Amino acid sequence: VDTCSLASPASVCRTKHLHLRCSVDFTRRTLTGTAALTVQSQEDNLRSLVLDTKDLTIEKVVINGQEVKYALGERQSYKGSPMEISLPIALSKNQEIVIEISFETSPKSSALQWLTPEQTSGKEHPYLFSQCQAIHCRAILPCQDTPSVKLTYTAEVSVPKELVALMSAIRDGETPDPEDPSRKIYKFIQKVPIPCYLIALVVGALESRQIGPRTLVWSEKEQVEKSAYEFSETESMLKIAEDLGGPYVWGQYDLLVLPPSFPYGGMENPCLTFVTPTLLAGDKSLSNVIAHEISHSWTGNLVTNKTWDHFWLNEGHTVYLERHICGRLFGEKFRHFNALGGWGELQNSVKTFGETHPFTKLVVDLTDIDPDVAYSSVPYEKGFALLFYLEQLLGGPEIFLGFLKAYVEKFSYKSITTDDWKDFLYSYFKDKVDVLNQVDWNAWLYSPGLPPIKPNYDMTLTNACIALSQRWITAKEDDLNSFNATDLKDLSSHQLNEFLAQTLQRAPLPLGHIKRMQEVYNFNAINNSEIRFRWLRLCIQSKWEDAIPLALKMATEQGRMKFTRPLFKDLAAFDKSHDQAVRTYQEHKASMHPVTAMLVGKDLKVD
Ligand SMILES: c1ccc(NCc2cccnc2)cc1
Ligand SMILES: [Yb+3]
Ligand SMILES: [Zn+2]
Repeated sequence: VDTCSLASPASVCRTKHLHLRCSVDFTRRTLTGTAALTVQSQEDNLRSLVLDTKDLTIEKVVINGQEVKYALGERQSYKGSPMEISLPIALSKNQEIVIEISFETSPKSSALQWLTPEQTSGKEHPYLFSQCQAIHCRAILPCQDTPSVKLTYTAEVSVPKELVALMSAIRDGETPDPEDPSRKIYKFIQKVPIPCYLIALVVGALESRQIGPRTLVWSEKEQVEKSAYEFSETESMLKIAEDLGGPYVWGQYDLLVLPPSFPYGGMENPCLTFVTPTLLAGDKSLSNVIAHEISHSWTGNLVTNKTWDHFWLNEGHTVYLERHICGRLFGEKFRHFNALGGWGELQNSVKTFGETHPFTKLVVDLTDIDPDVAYSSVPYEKGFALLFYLEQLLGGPEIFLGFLKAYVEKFSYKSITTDDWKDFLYSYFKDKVDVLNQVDWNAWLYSPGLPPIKPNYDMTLTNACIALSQRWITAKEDDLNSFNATDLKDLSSHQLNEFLAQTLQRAPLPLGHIKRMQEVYNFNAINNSEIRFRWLRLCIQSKWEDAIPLALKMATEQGRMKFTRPLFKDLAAFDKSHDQAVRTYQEHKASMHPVTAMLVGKDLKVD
């Protein structure tokens, strides 16, 4: 039961393939065309079925060359409106038909952001990008919008001829549009079955540069050189991912670097990972996000969660693989450092929600909950903490990586629940079942709050961060002079970040301390987005007015929700910036990403 979808479930029928033929109209901000669904009945005598839709305009539905009857149900908030289609002939079990739906999107499509030329790098052309996860695919095309169904797809996309279209698929050529010579048609094929949340489309003034044997980087011209360098470790990460997970089956691993309003650090669209330009630190320091997106090529895209209640399967195993990639590249002490930081972020998320909040559960119940509202670090870090704890219980990383590989092999091309995972865990480790039975499954999987057991972490790289943070927190006024730029001498960017994270957990600090920190460390000069984010939060929570314009600028000049949401909230909580925060939100709202706009608005208690 997928409680987020209004469509016929996989038990009733299942989409096998989508052929998408559409045209991107920047003047109207609509995508217009046809979705031909090849649908296989799972039932005897099937006479109707139901698809998800959201703010779609349906022109007609055609089966066997003729228009058929359909009806759009009443809108159910964020889930959209169900579309019931009356089949012309009753179908037997396993019979397949093709249903061709003519449709057009709304400019308000929660799947899409339409950018004016002035919102891009080049300032001449507009730009469009999608983001379907979790349940926004229904906002682009009518579909069974549930990850419990996997389909192949092909697409032909007509765009203004000066622009480029890309999708989560292999590029299959380009031509002039025979119906409109100011246009080009780009073609795409995705031969590996995917859940519909992995369908993606970008259209803009895109250039590419090759950075490995199976990876091009795509962006506007002004970001291409910087991106090629930032992500140069991509091939080496892919090789390691393939060693841990099995064959990379998707063909290409390209990267697309989006404009700054892109709402997530990255999105694992198959063949074309989408990433935030806030990763462009200049020193490859935020490359863990690439490792994470690469890892999804196995955990998430090959083995997929059956419903969003089981999202942690996708994320926990991805973070687990991500951290192994980073440990291979930079050493086991480094894996433990990132693991231990992740526990910190989990502490934060639980503290923010409250230790009894249902969204701090590992398996959640999304009945009547917008998935975008529930989204947090919990499934990532609670899921990782579970896997790390099991690793230590069951004999160590080599042993647990054997399990992870066998798990991917077992459930490739399938969608699964937590009980499937747990069942296979018990099967794989059946000689260690007595150890497995010592795990508090109910607490770990189903209870709110921090997990019942914290794993063991190497502290080596973290000690200096904690030590410096403690010096600052325990400092009195007459200790401030002792701080000096040399305190940072032997700290990496990852350590400066962890120092700020540790300090931010005890915020506010006295204003005099924060002013001193700027004096001696000049954190205002650091443009690493993770570091700047935490520093600005520490400044604002410690009531430093000078930081207000800095925080407002970062909150609005990029749109990664990880950064924009807490910055707006912090600025709302500070009396001196509260009205500015609300005003700035109001002014920027119309040009923000629709989901980001909705969430910041809720956070601010606005509109
Ligand atoms: C992208 C956007 C929203 C979601 N939401 C599903 C979800 C959130 C938190 C916990 N469990 C499941 C997932 C991906
Ligand atoms: Yb003193
Ligand atoms: Zn992920």
